[PDB]
Amino acid sequence: RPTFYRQELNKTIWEVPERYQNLSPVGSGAYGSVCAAFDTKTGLRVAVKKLSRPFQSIIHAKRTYRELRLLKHMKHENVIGLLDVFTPARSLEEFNDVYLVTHLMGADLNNIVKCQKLTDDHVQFLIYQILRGLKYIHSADIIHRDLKPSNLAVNEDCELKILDFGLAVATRWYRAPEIMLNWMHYNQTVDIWSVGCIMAELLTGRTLFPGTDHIDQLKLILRLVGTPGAELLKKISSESARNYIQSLTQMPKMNFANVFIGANPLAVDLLEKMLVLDSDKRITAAQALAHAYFAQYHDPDDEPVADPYDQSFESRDLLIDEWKSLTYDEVISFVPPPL
Ligand SMILES: CN(C)c1cc(-c2ccncc2)c(-c2cccc3ccccc23)nn1
Ligand SMILES: Fc1ccc(-c2n[nH]cc2-c2ccncc2)cc1
Ligand SMILES: Fc1ccc(-c2n[nH]cc2-c2ccncc2)cc1
Repeated sequence: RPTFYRQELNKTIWEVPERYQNLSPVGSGAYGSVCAAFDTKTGLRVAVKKLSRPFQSIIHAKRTYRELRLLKHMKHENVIGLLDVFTPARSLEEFNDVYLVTHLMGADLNNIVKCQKLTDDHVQFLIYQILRGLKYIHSADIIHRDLKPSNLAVNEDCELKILDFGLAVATRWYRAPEIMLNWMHYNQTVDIWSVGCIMAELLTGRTLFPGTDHIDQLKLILRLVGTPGAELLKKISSESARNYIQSLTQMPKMNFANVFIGANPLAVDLLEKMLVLDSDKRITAAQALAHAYFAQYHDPDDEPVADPYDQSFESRDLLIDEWKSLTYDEVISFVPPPL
């Protein structure tokens, strides 16, 4: 067991191993707080996240377990992974805090773009990387569900990593129309919709669908891609949703070539394949990587898939101490990567 030291940064108490030095606050969210630090063992700048109230309830306890299990499984260049996970506790009985450590990333895509058009080479490279990560995540039967610029970490070398996947600027702006409609059987291509929205924004410098609420969001979407055709209407079970949808003034799909005129025609073609209303007809991450737009980056021998990921715990109804003990087990069993 390493030697820990304690300090207060903002209102939060940080108790970490002495290997981590020079902690300085970087951000805060509902799920936890983050500090930048220097890892003396590796010479790397790292980000350290202290989870907030991880075992306050069964809900929080299961979430904490879900997050740790997911992060321990993600091992890919374009997905955030773990360098370390620790707790100051020396036994299960005093286990109350969980800290996660990863490579410090400089900014998010939102901050990077702020707020102009990127060059076509940068769009190619950033989107390629999102898709490469997404192929990996999807191969493990994981749906991200909340892909947006603020969940994409990017360094000054344009290296990109997907953050907080499978843990489920307004989020609704990047959400698939079937999610606005509350379809309970949406699939992994909801993530491809989000990528299409991100890509459009990198090309134009403007949010593609800046909806003010869920109904407005769906309206803006249909304005561009058109109201649903016959084949898609057949797939909608809900009578109320069909009545609503069929009662909108019908609109044809816009010509993407004109909407995004000036962009690389290959980028336009790919956007057309990503922003398809019927999710069953959207391009997959694997297919997208093979699209001619990424000719300069695609290497089928270096776009790996993930090891199988067991999410059976999601259907379990356990006690708060049981989720806590499983989490403790996952902390103790952690093996750091080669480095
Ligand atoms: C913007 N969000 C939601 C972030 C951003 C970061 C982050 C990551 C790397 N560099 C800077 C900030 C982390 C985060 C921060 C610290 C450790 C983490 C460990 C695993 C996963 C995420 C971690 N968590 N959430
Ligand atoms: F964005 C959305 C989300 C949900 C709906 C919807 N599903 N079933 C019924 C409705 C609906 C919503 C508003 N007005 C009439 C009907 C309509 C639009
Ligand atoms: F207006 C719309 C917008 C999107 C959808 C949609 N696209 N892919 C799947 C669906 C869908 C939505 C509701 N129920 C089944 C399927 C259906 C109607």
